[PDB]
Amino acid sequence: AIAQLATEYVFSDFLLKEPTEPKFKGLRLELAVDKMVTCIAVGLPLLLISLAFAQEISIGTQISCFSPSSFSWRQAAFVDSYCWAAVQQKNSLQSESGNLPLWLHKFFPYILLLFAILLYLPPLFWRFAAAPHICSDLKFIMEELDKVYNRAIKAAKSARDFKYPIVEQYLKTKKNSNNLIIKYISCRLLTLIIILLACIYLGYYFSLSSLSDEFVCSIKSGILRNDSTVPDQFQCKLIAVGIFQLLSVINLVVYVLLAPVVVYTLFVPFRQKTDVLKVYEILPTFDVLHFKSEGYNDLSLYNLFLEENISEVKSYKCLKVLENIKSSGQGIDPMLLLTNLGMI
Amino acid sequence: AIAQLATEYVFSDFLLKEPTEPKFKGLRLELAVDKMVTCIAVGLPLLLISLAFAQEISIGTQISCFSPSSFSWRQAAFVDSYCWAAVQQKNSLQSESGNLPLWLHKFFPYILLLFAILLYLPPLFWRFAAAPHICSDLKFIMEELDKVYNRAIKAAKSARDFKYPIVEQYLKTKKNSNNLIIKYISCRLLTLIIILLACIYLGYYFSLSSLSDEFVCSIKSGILRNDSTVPDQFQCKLIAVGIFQLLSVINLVVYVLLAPVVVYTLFVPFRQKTDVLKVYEILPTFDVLHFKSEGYNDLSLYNLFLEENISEVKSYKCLKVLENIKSSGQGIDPMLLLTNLGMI
Amino acid sequence: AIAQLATEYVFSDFLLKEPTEPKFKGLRLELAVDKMVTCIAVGLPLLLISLAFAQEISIGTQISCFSPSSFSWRQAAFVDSYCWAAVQQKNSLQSESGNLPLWLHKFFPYILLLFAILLYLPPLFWRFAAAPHICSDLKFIMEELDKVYNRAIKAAKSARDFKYPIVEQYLKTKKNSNNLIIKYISCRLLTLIIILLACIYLGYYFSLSSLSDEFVCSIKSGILRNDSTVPDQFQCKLIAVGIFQLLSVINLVVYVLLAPVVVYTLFVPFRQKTDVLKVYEILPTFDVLHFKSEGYNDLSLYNLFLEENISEVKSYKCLKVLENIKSSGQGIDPMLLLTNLGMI
Amino acid sequence: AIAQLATEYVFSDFLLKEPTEPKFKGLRLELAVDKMVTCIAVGLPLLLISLAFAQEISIGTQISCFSPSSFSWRQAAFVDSYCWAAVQQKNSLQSESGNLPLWLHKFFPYILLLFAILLYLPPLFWRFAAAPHICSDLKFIMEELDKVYNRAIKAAKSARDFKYPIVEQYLKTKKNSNNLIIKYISCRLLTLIIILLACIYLGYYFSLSSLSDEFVCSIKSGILRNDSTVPDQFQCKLIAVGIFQLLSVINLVVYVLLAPVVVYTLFVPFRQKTDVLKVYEILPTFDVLHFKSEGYNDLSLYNLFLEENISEVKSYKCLKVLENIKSSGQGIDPMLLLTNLGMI
Ligand SMILES: CC(C)CCC[C@@H](C)[C@H]1CC[C@H]2[C@@H]3CC=C4C[C@@H](O)CC[C@]4(C)[C@H]3CC[C@]12C
Ligand SMILES: CC(C)CCC[C@@H](C)[C@H]1CC[C@H]2[C@@H]3CC=C4C[C@@H](O)CC[C@]4(C)[C@H]3CC[C@]12C
Ligand SMILES: CC(C)CCC[C@@H](C)[C@H]1CC[C@H]2[C@@H]3CC=C4C[C@@H](O)CC[C@]4(C)[C@H]3CC[C@]12C
Ligand SMILES: CC(C)CCC[C@@H](C)[C@H]1CC[C@H]2[C@@H]3CC=C4C[C@@H](O)CC[C@]4(C)[C@H]3CC[C@]12C
Ligand SMILES: CC(C)CCC[C@@H](C)[C@H]1CC[C@H]2[C@@H]3CC=C4C[C@@H](O)CC[C@]4(C)[C@H]3CC[C@]12C
Ligand SMILES: CC(C)CCC[C@@H](C)[C@H]1CC[C@H]2[C@@H]3CC=C4C[C@@H](O)CC[C@]4(C)[C@H]3CC[C@]12C
Ligand SMILES: CC(C)CCC[C@@H](C)[C@H]1CC[C@H]2[C@@H]3CC=C4C[C@@H](O)CC[C@]4(C)[C@H]3CC[C@]12C
Ligand SMILES: CC(C)CCC[C@@H](C)[C@H]1CC[C@H]2[C@@H]3CC=C4C[C@@H](O)CC[C@]4(C)[C@H]3CC[C@]12C
Ligand SMILES: *[C@@H]1O[C@H](CO)[C@@H](O)[C@H](O)[C@H]1NC(C)=O
Ligand SMILES: *[C@@H]1O[C@H](CO)[C@@H](O)[C@H](O)[C@H]1NC(C)=O
Ligand SMILES: *[C@@H]1O[C@H](CO)[C@@H](O)[C@H](O)[C@H]1NC(C)=O
Ligand SMILES: *[C@@H]1O[C@H](CO)[C@@H](O)[C@H](O)[C@H]1NC(C)=O
Repeated sequence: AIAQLATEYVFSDFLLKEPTEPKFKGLRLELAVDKMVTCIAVGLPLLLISLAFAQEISIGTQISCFSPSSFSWRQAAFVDSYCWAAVQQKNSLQSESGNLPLWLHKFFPYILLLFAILLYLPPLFWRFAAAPHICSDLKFIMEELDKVYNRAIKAAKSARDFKYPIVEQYLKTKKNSNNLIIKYISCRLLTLIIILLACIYLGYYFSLSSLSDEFVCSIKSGILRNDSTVPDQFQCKLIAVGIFQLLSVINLVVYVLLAPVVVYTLFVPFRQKTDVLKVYEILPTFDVLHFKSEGYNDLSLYNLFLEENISEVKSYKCLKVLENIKSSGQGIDPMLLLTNLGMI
Repeated sequence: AIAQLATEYVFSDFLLKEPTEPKFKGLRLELAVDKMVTCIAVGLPLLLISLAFAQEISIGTQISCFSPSSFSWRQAAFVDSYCWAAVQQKNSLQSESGNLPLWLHKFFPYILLLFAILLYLPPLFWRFAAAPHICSDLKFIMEELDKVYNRAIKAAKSARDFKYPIVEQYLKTKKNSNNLIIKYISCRLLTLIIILLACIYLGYYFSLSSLSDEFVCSIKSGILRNDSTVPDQFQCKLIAVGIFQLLSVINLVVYVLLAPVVVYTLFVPFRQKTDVLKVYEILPTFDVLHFKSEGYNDLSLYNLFLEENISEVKSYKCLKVLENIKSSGQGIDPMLLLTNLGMI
Repeated sequence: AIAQLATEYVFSDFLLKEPTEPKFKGLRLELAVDKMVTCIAVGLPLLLISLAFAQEISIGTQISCFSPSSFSWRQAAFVDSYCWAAVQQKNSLQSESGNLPLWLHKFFPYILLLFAILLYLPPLFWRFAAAPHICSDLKFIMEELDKVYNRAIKAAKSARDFKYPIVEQYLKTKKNSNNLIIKYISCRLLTLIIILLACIYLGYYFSLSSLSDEFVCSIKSGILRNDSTVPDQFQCKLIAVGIFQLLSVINLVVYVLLAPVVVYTLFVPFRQKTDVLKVYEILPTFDVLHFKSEGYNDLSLYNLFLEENISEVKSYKCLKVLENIKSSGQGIDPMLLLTNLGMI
Repeated sequence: AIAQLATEYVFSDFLLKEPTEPKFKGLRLELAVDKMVTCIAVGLPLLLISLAFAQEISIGTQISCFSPSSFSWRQAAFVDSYCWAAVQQKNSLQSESGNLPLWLHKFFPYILLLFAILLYLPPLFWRFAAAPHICSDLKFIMEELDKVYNRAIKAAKSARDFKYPIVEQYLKTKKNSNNLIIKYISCRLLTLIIILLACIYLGYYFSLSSLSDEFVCSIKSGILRNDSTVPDQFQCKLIAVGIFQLLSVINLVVYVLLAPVVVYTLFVPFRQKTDVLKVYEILPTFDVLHFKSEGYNDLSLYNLFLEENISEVKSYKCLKVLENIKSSGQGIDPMLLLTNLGMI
């Protein structure tokens, strides 16, 4: 039913499932905006496919040819099925709009499924190629941040009663390499191109005259070519073509609204803001150097992933509340850190 | 069946599922009133869609055109399907009420699903954008309250046998920022606007003459335009239009009753009452300062979320019972706190 | 529905399920490229089979013979079923394209299923014959790497405050044996041959005239051979043949794009690059000798499997970050290793 | 659907499920070749049964008798059902090929299911009679091997810083008894005989003229015997007989390819090679005596089961890597064993 389709595709965790494995425990591995874009671009065409053939919106068979009254039920069924299979056969049918509109009307669900698959492909390539590496690197970075926070609080407590910046060096090294950012931009660009092509196709499909679904059909090949009792042609109409056009314009609207989001996603350096690591600069055990901005490198992408999935880090949360309290400046950062006692 | 739909949509945890993740363990992340509003506004139109096409209420096909007796079954089926697809084609049909009523009668389930999706969108935006931040902040606040309660009871026990207000400073800082409250008000306002538009549409749909479902249909395009055996027109009726109007007025009543709730929700400062933190003011380790009221800021929203999901805090429950006992004044707050022995 | 099939076969973990057993905990046991190739080559033909007979794309029965009007419904049904069963019987039918096109049109789903099974066979043979051995060997290798890393860090810590290369000897011994690599190459080659044969078949099927689906059928055997009221022949058409050809060309395109991937897979020594063990050469407890390249031996395959599933090793990750930091050369490898404190 | 059947029967763990009980944790209890043979011989005929009546390959009803035009739909249905039930009644029908072909055409699914059940019977008898005993014995043997390995490594460590061969005596005793091997050979031989009988039946079924499915049917018993309006006979055809023959030849090919595998399985002593226990002979605590070869006794079968499910033993894996390293001979077996430190 329509409501069942809605529950499956919008109100359920459709493509929102976290990786089912212990390797990525709590790691999104995909930005929220990218996940939203993929979920829409994939589950919208599927939802429209399901809707267009819902038991309520669908009168019945997808084509009716209006055989003569003399024709029996199965003769008329032969006519309808023959014309359905003959939309491909150009000789059989003669339609003013041509044969491409008939092809599109017959295979619209296939085309929507193709667009959905093509849009799901780049996210899958990301999740299967560049996701494990970033997951491992980000897990190491979070562990290092937790360890340095613990060491700093232990030092502060000892004072009240190595020291090498490994994480900073690793981030600096990531500043050079750009394979991950190149893959990310390539997959986003392919998604954008697929969306644009889908918009072109949907606009063309919705621009039809709405009468191209009606085509003339001739079961006059073979032994029936010279038969007399059979009329030279029939009036066939492809039902649900109006529904297809409505859903196609809906998908076109959604995709044109979505494309600016993908373009904004492509410009990762601009998105790289609100320095996540700036909060850690007040730790004595952490060097006061952010050095993450203004670069078409994997460093900006790692900064984005950190700003996305750093809320799960207790040390980061503690430092964030310390920073927020520092806005008033009533107290002292080391005193607040010592009082917090948030090792684990 | 009707009962199955009821069990799925009203008697089950439809959209009442808690976040399936360890990050939010026991945190609602959504006020009870907001959750009720979203659940109604989403699962009502879906329930009505399912009901309108239930196997019992539905006689059968959604349109019947009453072809002549001479017409065969599949000729009549062609007529019915053609008219169903031609509700869009204005030239084919001539109805007194126009063609918009026919469009609405055909696509009412789609319109209800659209309203449900549009009403579910703002809650989803909230849960995916502003929910993680408030979850982390509120978890930190609850942990701080538990820790300060434990410290105060330990101090009392030591007396019988830092001290910095970090949580108060954090709340004071939240008094300034307003991004969360702005997002909350924006999503509530969008929900209200969607509800009002849905009410307008449902009132228009229910105000129809009830005879607009009957339209005249002409299969007279193409080779059949000059055919003689076919009548110039047919009498088609869109079945289930009365059911659609009944369910639409039901949804209109529900939404007009719900809109005052959304308006009341918009005025969060008025809702900010029954100070949750007032109970903690009797703790020696906690400063006697509430400072949370009369502000279009995130502080009021945090106060609401606390008053919502603070019952899970054992320290808060203990302080609440101490406060309630203090109404009589027979005993002493520190003595009762020491006797409680409710560290964990 | 079409969307359900898509969810099952592309958006779900179809053939992507990890081995359901404690023996292989986190071990892929199959390279990512090989898994992708198998998943495509298997779940594409199945998806096309499901699509070709979807409730929306399918008009109805797969063959209609257009019995005379005098014929009753069940007489026409007998004609259609007889011709469906007589596509095999060459005498009954006379078609210009022959009888092989009719066989193919009738049994296309069977042929796609056969290709899917034949393509799934070599992966299954691998997973049931050569997977347990490589799993055990690789688990031992990872355990040895973890143990040597722990020993080296313990030695470094002791200095700050046996020694036999068992793993290197085992890898060197693997350099000689080649049964695993021979099995891998044989299964890949069989997969490639099956893909090529499938491409040949699909090209032949798509090269048909598109009118071979229309064949002449004669129910004139037995008592009906000399019957007069029955016409000497009927015009039968195999519906969905156009859909079969469309999906067959789609599968042909996918398989021709996939075959280069399989050919590249066959050349494992070229794939053996980015020495995984090179990072471990900086450990005092590990001998400085890689000795893994330029060989049609199981050593290259083991190197590939290591480069695939070594990210799960904490010691390997730590050594990798040490290597990446060494690019700048600011610090010292032993000092960084001591500071890391990543025993477990 | 066809793809669903494929997923259930070839791509899923059909009859590949490990024993669902804690008694056999990780013990196959069935050789890989035997499991493959059983899985094929059982799930192939079931798959063919499902395929032959798939919603796509099946035109409709399994028999059509071509009643006269004067006959009504339910008169024709009576004719078809009567002939379907009268394939057994020899007097009613007169077919050139006889009545056995009609029996076979009607009950082919039953015959395939019978063959599948008969082939599944011997494996079930094994798993319910001789599997628990071998499971217990093999678990004891693995535990003894682990214990002796632990004792030997402990002795080596003590030197660096009872002694009775219980397992060897148990294996020697198993050398005498042969009940398990006799049961194994009997079940394999019964499986082979069932496969041969199935091949005979399938060859006979596929050797039919392909026109035996067409039989003459006479509804002329009872009050209708002397009725005039009813024709003396009808032309009935059993649909799907061609599909049955195709699938039967497929099953015949599979079974003839499989029978050599079963014959090779029967010769267990030849399969008994690559002495698993030879690796343990280098342990000081283990006597240097294999004494397992060249015997129609349970010892060879136990050797096969060990070679199958010994990879799960850490001590065996360690000894195997020690053996492989000994190929070069660079080091010493006791030194390598001491350095390994693989007690558990
Ligand atoms: C997804 C991508 C590939 C879709 C590409 C656009 C498709 C949907 C449409 C939009 C405009 C279309 C073209 C418009 C006009 C003509 C001229 C005609 O004489 C032949 C077909 C041809 C050349 C059409 C082919 C298909 C076409 C290119
Ligand atoms: C992503 C955005 C830009 C998509 C907007 C849809 C655009 C591309 C659509 C809307 C209307 C469409 C046009 C409608 C009609 C025709 C006439 C036909 O003979 C050739 C294609 C052509 C000229 C179409 C080309 C594509 C088109 C311009
Ligand atoms: C969800 C929102 C967009 C719904 C908006 C209201 C819809 C349901 C209805 C209510 C009143 C309607 C209008 C009433 C009268 C007319 C005048 C007529 O000559 C053209 C249509 C037009 C202009 C209608 C368009 C659709 C309309 C605006
Ligand atoms: C949220 C609350 C206010 C909704 C209450 C429903 C109201 C808005 C409904 C109920 C009856 C409706 C009217 C019924 C009939 C017509 C005549 C038509 O030619 C134009 C629209 C118009 C004038 C409708 C406008 C909307 C309407 C006034
Ligand atoms: C999967 C593998 C086995 C498929 C092999 C190719 C199949 C699909 C096709 C492609 C070309 C075909 C051949 C083309 C021409 C002829 C000549 C004709 O007089 C008899 C059939 C015969 C000999 C065909 C047999 C089937 C054939 C070989
Ligand atoms: C893997 C790649 C190479 C596959 C590409 C498809 C090729 C092999 C296909 C496409 C068109 C096909 C041809 C189409 C028509 C005929 C005529 C027929 O009488 C014999 C087979 C023959 C000659 C086919 C042989 C195979 C063919 C050449
Ligand atoms: C599974 C086992 C039992 C199958 C045994 C073979 C079956 C399928 C077939 C193969 C050959 C067949 C026989 C061939 C010829 C005749 C002679 C005829 O006048 C009576 C039936 C009889 C005697 C057939 C009986 C059934 C038969 C034995
Ligand atoms: C396991 C292997 C050997 C099976 C190979 C199938 C063999 C046994 C099949 C293939 C063709 C079959 C023959 C086909 C036709 C007839 C004629 C009939 O009047 C008696 C049975 C008889 C003589 C069949 C006996 C069995 C048969 C020889
Ligand atoms: C049909 O009859 C015409 C008469 O002109 C003839 O040309 C044609 O070949 C016939 N077709 C068939 C299929 O017999
Ligand atoms: C139908 O016949 C009329 C007669 O006036 C003619 O004008 C019209 O073009 C014909 N239509 C078709 C589709 O042939
Ligand atoms: C049909 O009648 C013809 C007349 O020539 C005869 O040859 C043939 O044998 C008959 N067929 C049957 C099945 O009785
Ligand atoms: C049918 O009529 C015949 C006439 O010869 C007679 O012999 C036979 O008994 C009748 N059968 C029945 C069932 O009445």
